[PDB]
Amino acid sequence: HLKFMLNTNICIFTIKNKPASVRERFNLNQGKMCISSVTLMELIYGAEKSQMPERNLAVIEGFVSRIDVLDYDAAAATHTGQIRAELARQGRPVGPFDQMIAGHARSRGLIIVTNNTREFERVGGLRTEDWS
Amino acid sequence: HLKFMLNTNICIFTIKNKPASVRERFNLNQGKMCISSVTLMELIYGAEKSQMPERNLAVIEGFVSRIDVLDYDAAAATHTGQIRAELARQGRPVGPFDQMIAGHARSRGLIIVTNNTREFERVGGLRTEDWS
Repeated sequence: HLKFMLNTNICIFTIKNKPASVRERFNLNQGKMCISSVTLMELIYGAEKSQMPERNLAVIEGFVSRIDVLDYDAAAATHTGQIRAELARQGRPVGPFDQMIAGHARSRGLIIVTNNTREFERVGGLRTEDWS
Repeated sequence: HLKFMLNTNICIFTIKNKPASVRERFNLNQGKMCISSVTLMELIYGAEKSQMPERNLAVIEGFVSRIDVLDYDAAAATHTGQIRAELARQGRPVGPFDQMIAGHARSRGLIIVTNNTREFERVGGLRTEDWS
């Protein structure tokens, strides 16, 4: 059963083993984690813009194979639109991909594991954890 | 068979009947059009931030019922990440949601329908049409 949606920075922390606590908690929870395809997009971008696209792509693919990738669907989109409207009324800036990922997790009742929790606590009805 | 992925502005032009030519070309192509769930997100945002959320939401739901909403999946994400790396190297910017729909359309072999092209004309291998 899926319990966590990992943000991009948490994925990178796991991959770099820094902070090590993140990777250790990732390993603890193998089988219960997913990422949004929005996060997959960010990871692919980091690899393809790097000096070693093929190598870094392989790193991402190996990481991703240990988790599920969830399609950003109509429900995800609908929550996201609602959240953006709510954040705007509140005067609370969240980055555009972060907003999508928040909507995606909320639409699935998942905990967002991210390290910029102050910015995600600005979203209503969302549970977050920092494993770092 | 799906042939077109519509951008947000084209959806709005259709709903508002302005320009009326856009709505007419839309009706013409019913059964052949879709939007990315990324575009659905923007439309829901548009409604929930308005002064009449429930009314505008139903307007969007009614519009959306006549087309397909495609989930932003791994393939869409992958094309998006690549396009961003490519556009970055060319050092010419596209908005974050625009990049996603461009990636989504490319992953599906769809024509992206828009009102002010040029911004999508720089994505390699992407076909565009202007219905304005």
